[PDB]
Amino acid sequence: TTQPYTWSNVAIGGGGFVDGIVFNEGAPGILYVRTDIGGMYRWDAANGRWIPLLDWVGWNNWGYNGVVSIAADPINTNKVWAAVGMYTNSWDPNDGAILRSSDQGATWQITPLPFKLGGNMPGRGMGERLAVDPNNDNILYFGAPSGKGLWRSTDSGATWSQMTNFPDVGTYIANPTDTTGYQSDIQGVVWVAFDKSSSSLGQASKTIFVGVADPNNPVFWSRDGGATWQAVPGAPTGFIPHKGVFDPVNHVLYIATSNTGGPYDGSSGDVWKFSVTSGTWTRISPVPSTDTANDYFGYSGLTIDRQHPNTIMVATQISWWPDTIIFRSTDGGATWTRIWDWTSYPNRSLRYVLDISAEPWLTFGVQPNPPVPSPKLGWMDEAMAIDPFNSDRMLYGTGATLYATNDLTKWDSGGQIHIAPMVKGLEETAVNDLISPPSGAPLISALGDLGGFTHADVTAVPSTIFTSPVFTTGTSVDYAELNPSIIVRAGSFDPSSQPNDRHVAFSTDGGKNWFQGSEPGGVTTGGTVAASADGSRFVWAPGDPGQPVVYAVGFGNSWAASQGVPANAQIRSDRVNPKTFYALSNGTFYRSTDGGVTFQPVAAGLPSSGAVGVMFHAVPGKEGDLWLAASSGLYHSTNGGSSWSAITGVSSAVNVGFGKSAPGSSYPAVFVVGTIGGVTGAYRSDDGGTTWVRINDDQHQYGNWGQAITGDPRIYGRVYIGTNGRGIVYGDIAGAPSG
Ligand SMILES: [K+]
Ligand SMILES: [K+]
Ligand SMILES: [K+]
Ligand code: NA
Ligand code: NA
Ligand code: NA
Ligand code: NA
Ligand code: NA
Ligand code: NA
Repeated sequence: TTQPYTWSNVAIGGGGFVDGIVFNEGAPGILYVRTDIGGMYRWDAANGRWIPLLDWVGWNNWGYNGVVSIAADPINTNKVWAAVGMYTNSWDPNDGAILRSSDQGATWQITPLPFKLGGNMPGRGMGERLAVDPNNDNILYFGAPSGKGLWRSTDSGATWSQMTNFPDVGTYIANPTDTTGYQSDIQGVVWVAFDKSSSSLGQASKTIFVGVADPNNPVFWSRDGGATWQAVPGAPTGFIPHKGVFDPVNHVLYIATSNTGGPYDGSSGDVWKFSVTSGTWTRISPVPSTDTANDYFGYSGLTIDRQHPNTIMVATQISWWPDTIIFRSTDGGATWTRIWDWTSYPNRSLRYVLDISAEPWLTFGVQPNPPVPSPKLGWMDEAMAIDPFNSDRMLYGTGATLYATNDLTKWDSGGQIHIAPMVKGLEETAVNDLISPPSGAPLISALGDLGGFTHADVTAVPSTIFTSPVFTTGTSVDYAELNPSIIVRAGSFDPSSQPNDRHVAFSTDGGKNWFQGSEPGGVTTGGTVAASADGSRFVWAPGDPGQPVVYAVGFGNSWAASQGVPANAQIRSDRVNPKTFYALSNGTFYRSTDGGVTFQPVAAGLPSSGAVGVMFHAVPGKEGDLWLAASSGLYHSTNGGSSWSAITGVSSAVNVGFGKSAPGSSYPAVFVVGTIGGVTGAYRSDDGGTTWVRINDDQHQYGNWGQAITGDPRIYGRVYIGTNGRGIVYGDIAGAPSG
């Protein structure tokens, strides 16, 4: 049974790291971006929006939203490829793949690779790893991580094998002692740049450069179309090349280097040019690494203006304070100017005007504090690209958004360029928790990096992230079910930089304004929080490992330890009885009936394994009525957790929530991301779990989604589902069910 639905994103706009930008060099108006956890997009200029291309990716192949590299075919501009896969350690159970499309990513074919890829690993801002030969589109190269070396396809990306003659698989490892495998992987072969001049169309390009993450040997080349390879003689040492771009008009290679792989660091590095004709390397760094006093950054975001290839740009990788710097040269690197300069301290002259009218929350809840701007130009600007058909258009990514200008050449004439977010249709947040209260705002969200929002209108970008306090990352939100103006949120931030602020905070006006009391010592992460049905008391399991579960009678006025419940348990409140709280920890279920003061175990040997951890939740209006989502099934208790029953027909559930009952039912509608009849997706039941209807489809899957889910108690059929890198999606009924 299926039901047609309409799916949309809650309006936020960007919110994550956009770590590559690829224009097609073959025809105008063809532009793609990649993200680390949130797929890739194509720019739709007619409608002024980004179109997501990988939302067909689901739970079975969820790593494919980790986009390692994009190549765009300049001979047949309908063609585009992507390298995909998210981690190279145990955290992604699947190998990566090369995806190919002949309709600009509307549809794709998949070739899995025999090894994992690192879309969300260290070094992900380096690239592009994947490249198409601009003289023969049958031929592609891919620089692989993990010591897999350099790969090639000679059938336009359908099949791949290793170039076993390539002499250096990479040596650089960010932290070889990391036993999780996250920092300890070889970063590998990091970009391929063709010399289009080195052949005529219809014949493979003979001269190929390859960037390698090996500070002693950062660049290799071939002159015979890959039959033989050598280190480019005289290549500079000591740094990893984030970027390599060839200019076949003047016959030079440009590289931008840093002492780390990025994307969060980089404290020294250089920009160099290599002349094919003379063999001469020329250092062209705006601030050279040999100027140890002043060079506090490496370099990345390397781009050439293809209409005027003496024009090149680069960005600091990385300058945290006072802001990033973006540099421009209109003479091949001989001289540079910058996007801002010191005048006399803390004053600066700016070559730009930054307008965040469409994305006002980008101040991150903080006023400008000279010399520090708010909003900032950016940070983690590994990606930057001038449009190869329009010198005035340039984009650059940051850790939180994508910025663009359409008047770039005003820079050269002594004016200010105009920069603004370019994120319509691009939603890249990672969602930890969601509530839809029965009065006030429709939706309050707990998000990675932004903290979260009170969303007055899910179609309108909010004005501000949560403030007083600002959270770096929101982990949990709740409301008092019978006093729904009372809201509680918990979250994560470094205490040393916010000592007046707390990791748990409150509102009595439905999330419009917040306030805070106290907290236990040593809290840095949010964990889970639960509000009593009357809003008079709260039970909180702070996030740091081993923090005792605590309760407050009041708004965090003061906290005392809850007896009988393990640190870091998942805490929920009953939606009816203001003195009843529940917890789940390592297969044991606990209940308190004295408002969180004491808990006792009431069931055990329960599910502890789930795709987003085991989730459970209490039902509005039904005392003691609990639903629990786990890898082995969806389970239901009607006696406060003392006993549980499998819901027949659901083989697995990621998460469960509730919304407004159907006409003629007095039970809330139940929504799950789960598996029914061998099909994983979103489902709603209007009769208390007896029957289920599928409410999404195979084009609307969103990968590892379901960390958060809630229905809307004011809108029958409406569901809000958190994703991990595609923001908050929501669904409405758009038709009658099939049966
Ligand atoms: K949107
Ligand atoms: K040039
Ligand atoms: K609700
Ligand atoms: Na990220
Ligand atoms: Na490895
Ligand atoms: Na730095
Ligand atoms: Na256990
Ligand atoms: Na236990
Ligand atoms: Na009803």
